[PDB]
Amino acid sequence: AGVWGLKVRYEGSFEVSKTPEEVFEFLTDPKRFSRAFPGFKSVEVEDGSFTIELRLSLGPLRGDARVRASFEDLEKPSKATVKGSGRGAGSTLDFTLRFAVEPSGGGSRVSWVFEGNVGGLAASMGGRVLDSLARRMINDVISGVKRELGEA
Amino acid sequence: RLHAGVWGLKVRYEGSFEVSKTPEEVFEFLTDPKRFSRAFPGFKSVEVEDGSFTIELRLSLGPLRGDARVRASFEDLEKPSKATVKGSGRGAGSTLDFTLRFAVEPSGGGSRVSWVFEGNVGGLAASMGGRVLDSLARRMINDVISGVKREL
Repeated sequence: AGVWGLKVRYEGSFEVSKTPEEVFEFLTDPKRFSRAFPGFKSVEVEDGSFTIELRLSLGPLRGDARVRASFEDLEKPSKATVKGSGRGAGSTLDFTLRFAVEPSGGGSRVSWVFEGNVGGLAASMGGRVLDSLARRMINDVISGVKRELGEA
Repeated sequence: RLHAGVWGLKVRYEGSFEVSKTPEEVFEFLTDPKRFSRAFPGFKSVEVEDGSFTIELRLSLGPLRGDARVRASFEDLEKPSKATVKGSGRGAGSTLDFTLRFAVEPSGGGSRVSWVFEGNVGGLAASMGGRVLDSLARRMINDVISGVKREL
């Protein structure tokens, strides 16, 4: 026998003009933050847990995908953790996302760490390709966050 | 983009091979780094102290070609049959963190060696498609097993 899967970690931070309270509220409201995702299709929210359906264009990795997740840590207006899984037509993701919001000149800095395990179709693609695709998703989400908050 | 990420490939291989020697003879060989390191193609050096060891290799695998170092320790031991080796390795562009477990059992008078190798691969080895790394990994495994047979 011989088998494999991928482990991934990303970390970063970005700044927005909004107050930490306004930013934390947005980043803990799935109905609002789901619209930051490229290819957003729908969201369901209850009891701190949510599922987002997306159309992926990312792509060798394409088509409908579903992310199901729950808040764990949730300390207003400064820190949150989300744990969940993602599925497309042939791939799996299990992940943890931790973020912090701090005052930054009356604006906010959002700092974040994503860790995940990827299985299925995608586990073959190798890190150079997957990094390209992951960076597209991250940039699109962060741009979406800035857009939905009314930055610029 | 103030974000960065890294990908690692988690791999598991399992196998068995037979050898024309007694379990005690095979087990002694497989627990003496001065003996078993010679099984590695590209072997340059091994230094032992006690139950812990550092091997330096010239790899020619590869895309994966160059100087490599592994530092490992025997972590579990059952003096005719079983052992565990845990360690880590690096070249100029890739990393490895691994556990190898083996059992030396009797068979046909002689012995059979059954083993499981689990690795987290980083860097260049992880950036390539998982399918390319798999072919290289099994090539190395085959060359090492051949080297074991030769040395014995």
